[PDB]
Amino acid sequence: STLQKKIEEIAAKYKHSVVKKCCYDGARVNNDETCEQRAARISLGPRCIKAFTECCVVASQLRANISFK
Repeated sequence: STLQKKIEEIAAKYKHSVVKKCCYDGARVNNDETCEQRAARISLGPRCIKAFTECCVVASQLRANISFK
């Protein structure tokens, strides 16, 4: 367990943490604007932008395809 391995572990935790935040931010309902419009106002990294956009797009499809067995 080198120092390299411990830092790579922390770095991966940071990225996963960022993605998780950006995703659920995009997953929030926003009826006024499209996902592309909302993500255009994000000045953060491309990692955050992709997480935001994908979750925003997917969240919208899930909300429109919700049913009851």
